[PDB]
Amino acid sequence: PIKETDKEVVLTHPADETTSVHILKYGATVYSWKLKSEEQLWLSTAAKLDGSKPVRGGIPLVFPVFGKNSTDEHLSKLPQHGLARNSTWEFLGQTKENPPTVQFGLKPEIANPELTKLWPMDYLLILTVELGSDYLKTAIEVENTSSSKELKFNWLFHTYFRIEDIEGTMVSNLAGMKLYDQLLKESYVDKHPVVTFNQETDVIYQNVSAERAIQIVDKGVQIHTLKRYNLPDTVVWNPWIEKSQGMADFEPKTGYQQMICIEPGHVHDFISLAPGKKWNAYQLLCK
Ligand code: NA
Repeated sequence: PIKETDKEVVLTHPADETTSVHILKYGATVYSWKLKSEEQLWLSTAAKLDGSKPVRGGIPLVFPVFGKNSTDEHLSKLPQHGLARNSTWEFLGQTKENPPTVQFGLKPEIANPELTKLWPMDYLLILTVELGSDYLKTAIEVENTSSSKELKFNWLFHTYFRIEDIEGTMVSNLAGMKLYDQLLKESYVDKHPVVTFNQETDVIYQNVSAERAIQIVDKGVQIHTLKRYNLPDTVVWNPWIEKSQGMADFEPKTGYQQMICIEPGHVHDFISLAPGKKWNAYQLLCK
């Protein structure tokens, strides 16, 4: 079933109503995904769901810039992570009853007014959210609706996975991959067989294909699996103690212990889309 309210859309799986996803129209932000009653995403207890600022948790959408840009004339004018996550998307309706599937849209005319003036590029976004019995798929299509100008952008899904304890968690299937370390400001190959956590980390793994599933493991159990299509980068982020303290809408301050962000995207460089042309990708979350 699908249920629309003024602020959100909620999908429940027809075989089991305790499997659900809640999507805020603001940012088209998934902020809860329950699998048979069990919450799969981390959301700050102080997250704003009222459209006052981006949602701290769930799956914020990152477009058209990942991070803060300094050198592009127009992208450098935008705040960190762009304008998709602070614009109210239009619910386009349901496309399927089983698996329950819905679409959301954004275009300059309905996007964040201040930010649209800073970056007045033509585009159309369509987000498709599909709720399976044992997975969540979030797919994106971007269309360059200009007839003359190329459209230059990054795309990233800022997925916050919920875990029990970051220090006892590991992430597998990234051994031997190249990364850019945003904290150290250097690139290197990750030579370790798994990723483990003891401090702030902010790394961008590269060359991750549709064939390379990433697993999050706790007490020997794969508690989360992430697959993707057409998103060659993966950001791995945890704020740790100090950064968490500084984030006003991040609570509890120990909350970094129950989250890990593993964020598929195209962020190592910009996609340049010719006029009239389309680009598409998705991420797929399961257990
Ligand atoms: Na606070």
